[PDB]
Amino acid sequence: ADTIVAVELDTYPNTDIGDPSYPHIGIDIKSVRSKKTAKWNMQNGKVGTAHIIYNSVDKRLSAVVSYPNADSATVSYDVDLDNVLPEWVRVGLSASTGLYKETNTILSWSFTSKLKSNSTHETNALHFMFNQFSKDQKDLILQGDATTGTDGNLELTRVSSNGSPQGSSVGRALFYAPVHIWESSAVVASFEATFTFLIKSPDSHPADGIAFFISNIDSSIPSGSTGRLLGLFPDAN
Amino acid sequence: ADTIVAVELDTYPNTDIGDPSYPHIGIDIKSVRSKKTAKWNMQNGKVGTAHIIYNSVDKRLSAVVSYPNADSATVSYDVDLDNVLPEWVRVGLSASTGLYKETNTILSWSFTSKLKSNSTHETNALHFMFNQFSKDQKDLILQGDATTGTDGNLELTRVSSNGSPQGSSVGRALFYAPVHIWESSAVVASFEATFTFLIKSPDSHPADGIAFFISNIDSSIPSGSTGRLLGLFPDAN
Amino acid sequence: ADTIVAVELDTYPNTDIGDPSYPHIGIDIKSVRSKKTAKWNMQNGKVGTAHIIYNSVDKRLSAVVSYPNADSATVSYDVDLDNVLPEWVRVGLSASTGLYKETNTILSWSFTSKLKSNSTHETNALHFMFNQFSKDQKDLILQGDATTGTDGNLELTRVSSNGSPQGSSVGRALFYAPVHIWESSAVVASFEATFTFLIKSPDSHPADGIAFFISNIDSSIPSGSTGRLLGLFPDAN
Amino acid sequence: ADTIVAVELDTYPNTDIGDPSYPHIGIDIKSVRSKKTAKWNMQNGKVGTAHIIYNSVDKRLSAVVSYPNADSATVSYDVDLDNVLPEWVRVGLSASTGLYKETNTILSWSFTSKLKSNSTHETNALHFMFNQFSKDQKDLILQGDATTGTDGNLELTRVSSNGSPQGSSVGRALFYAPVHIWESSAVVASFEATFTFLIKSPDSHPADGIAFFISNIDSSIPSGSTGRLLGLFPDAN
Ligand SMILES: [Ca+2]
Ligand SMILES: [Ca+2]
Ligand SMILES: [Ca+2]
Ligand SMILES: [Ca+2]
Ligand SMILES: [Mn+2]
Ligand SMILES: [Mn+2]
Ligand SMILES: [Mn+2]
Ligand SMILES: [Mn+2]
Repeated sequence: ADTIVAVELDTYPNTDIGDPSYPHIGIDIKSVRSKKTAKWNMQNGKVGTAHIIYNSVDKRLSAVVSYPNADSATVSYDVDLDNVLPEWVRVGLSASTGLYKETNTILSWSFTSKLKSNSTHETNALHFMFNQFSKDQKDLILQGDATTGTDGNLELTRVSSNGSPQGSSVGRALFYAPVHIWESSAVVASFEATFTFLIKSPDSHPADGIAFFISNIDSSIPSGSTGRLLGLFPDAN
Repeated sequence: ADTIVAVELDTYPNTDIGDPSYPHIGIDIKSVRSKKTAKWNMQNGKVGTAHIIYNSVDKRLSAVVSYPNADSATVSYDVDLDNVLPEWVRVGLSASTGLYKETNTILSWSFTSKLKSNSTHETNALHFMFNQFSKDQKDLILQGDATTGTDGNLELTRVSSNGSPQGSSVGRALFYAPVHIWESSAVVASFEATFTFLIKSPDSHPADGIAFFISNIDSSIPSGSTGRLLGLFPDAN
Repeated sequence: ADTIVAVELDTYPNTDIGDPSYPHIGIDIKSVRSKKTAKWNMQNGKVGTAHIIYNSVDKRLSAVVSYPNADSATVSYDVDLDNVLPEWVRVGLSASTGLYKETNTILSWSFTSKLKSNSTHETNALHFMFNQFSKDQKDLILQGDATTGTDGNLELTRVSSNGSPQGSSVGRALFYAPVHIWESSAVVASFEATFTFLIKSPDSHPADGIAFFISNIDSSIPSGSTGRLLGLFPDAN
Repeated sequence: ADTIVAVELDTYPNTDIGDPSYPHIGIDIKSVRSKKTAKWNMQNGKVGTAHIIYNSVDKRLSAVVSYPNADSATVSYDVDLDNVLPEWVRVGLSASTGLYKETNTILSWSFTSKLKSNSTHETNALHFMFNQFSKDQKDLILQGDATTGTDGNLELTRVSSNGSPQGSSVGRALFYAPVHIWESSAVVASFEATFTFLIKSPDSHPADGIAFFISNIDSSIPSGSTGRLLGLFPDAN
């Protein structure tokens, strides 16, 4: 099985796998049963923004989510990612629906990783920024039901020709290049990610959510990971 | 009196003001008596690099210092800088000598500050990078004995025409623009700084050190702040 | 008199000073009588974006302006800016109204300048990005009628309490730090700027326009530079 | 055959394929017979730096090369790259030796590409920076004799265990992700690259050179492209 670290924007409360009884933001370390959660006042049909930050000095994975005109939600968890993830990873976005559903539309995604060595300075970095997505977006690896180019956006889960979200859908987008998150000479390693999203549903109960994740380079959607598993995990262990 | 937050590279042990009995890196919050220190294996005559990082989510000020071919030293301290510093600050480098002495030569200095609001994204930033310093470096405010342009470098303390460091010297360089470190709409604020330095002395006992600092915009060198006070503090309280 | 280089977004045709008979984008080198113009299909009440680029190898000042859902306009002019401007400059935005009027609202402004020397690499840079403007925006020098903080924006010219633009107004905003655009060791120097603007008027004939400019560090609004002079020039020579 | 655009640092004069009678920098558009050259005072055994710049407004490919303590060389050529290259490309470094030889050592490589659309702003970008290269550098595609990790560097051509360069060698390194250089909504597209290199030879006549290139995504070393063909072209047409 893959190795996954993720920040989840979890729209549906599954209380038997430890979700709180409300939409929430969570930090997931090798399990869908988040290590830490915070209440998230999710707004159906509004564009929101998520930010994720980490560095190897402090060893704290943190995230913040907001909408215009609204207060933010934040969550943090102390974890040494070099003890969880391999030295080379891929980074991605994932989303799912089940019997309950929503659009999982990404309007923008940026990421920056840096490795500073002890050689005079000495800086190594990767940065990408998407503010549109075209039909043939060659620097993304699309998995499952994910598509690019409809209204210039990344649709992680299936949307009907009329714009209605579909149930029982899972999809992911991974950046094409592998990312180097640990190196033996690094004195500080850091990453930051931001994405803007639009979660809409005809229903009072949207599901299931969107996640930013970091994985082994060869990660793939686990079998049966629709719905509450967010396209990330094979089971709820 | 000014308000100062600093990371010190302290080359001389002053044990009556709480220094450990060796060169050390420290976090200074409104006092020269560091809140946290770590041992620093300072190398006379070699170029080193320091990195300083902070964000408002985690509220942890961290620093790392290294030389080529050597292990690093690191220190961290939990502190909410919005409860210490004003909303607008200046950022700078400071150094001093006393009866013991050293060169306090800066070969490069970079800084990045970011304020992310809840408006769609919404990013505000300041970045500067110096890899040389000319004679008339109009975007630096020089204080005390600091000069620019000798061999293209920033000499924080006085150096004789022959290159010998002088005693009883203090000097600082502040970036010209004020820096916005808190704003009411920000959901995450962060800063990072890096500088490369060359501390050389003819003597077995160099003094006194170099610091990266953040201050009120109108900060000036305190009277009598040569030597152990690092150009930062009026007394050792 | 100041030395000015500017890219104008000129909303009102003043045919006796060489304007074409339509709104236009122009390159202004020490005169309001542009060296080069292109037709600009200005849209009253819509948010547009302008981009300005230059480097010292090619010695070509270029600009592009667009709106969502619309084609762009572009203009270029061959000019060695080191023969026009001093080594240190300030950068700014300017706008004016006369007997005809418009709002001259800035929603965002970014700028990046780089100087690459022949020392191993060797990079020097300044970058700033504003996506909001607060009441007391200490890193901007405001001149004339310019204000910050109304709806989080920079209003270059006066707007009544009800939001109606006023006539006979001029205002500018300059970044606080001086900018180094030439240095003797530089092998390549470049700059880029972007700003987003909202020009609205109750009238079929808006005036007078918005400009991005580069000037001597001590530049000030010339006497009598309302209206067709764009807050930039003392006369129409 | 591949499609190649390159900036060559050509160390050996092959006068029957149009080289000048001295080491030179050149712009190569689909042929090893440069469209434009400039004299290059190459220094055996010293670390140099090359810079390459282009944007779609000006349609001018420019390059500058220098050493510390020395004047620069520059070359430019007017060319619309959207009429030469496909919309998606890979970027790389190439080098070769023949019967004459040299080390073709890369100490650092950075690249930035940007696509600005007409949507509010709207920025898309890719950036990478290498200041070291490890043994298993997963974000590089190595071709031919290229290796990474010896003394932390990228050795484009073969070097014996004792450090002597070998003859009859060719090697390339391409960044792993495809790069988007044209898009239908872009109003400005640009790229910049920088690399630092060390060309050393025991011989009074080093050969053959190093190039930065942009190619179709599936580019490979052409058969027989050692020596004067620089690992880029199948023949000297
Ligand atoms: Ca759930
Ligand atoms: Ca001390
Ligand atoms: Ca006019
Ligand atoms: Ca040749
Ligand atoms: Mn959950
Ligand atoms: Mn101390
Ligand atoms: Mn005009
Ligand atoms: Mn040639």
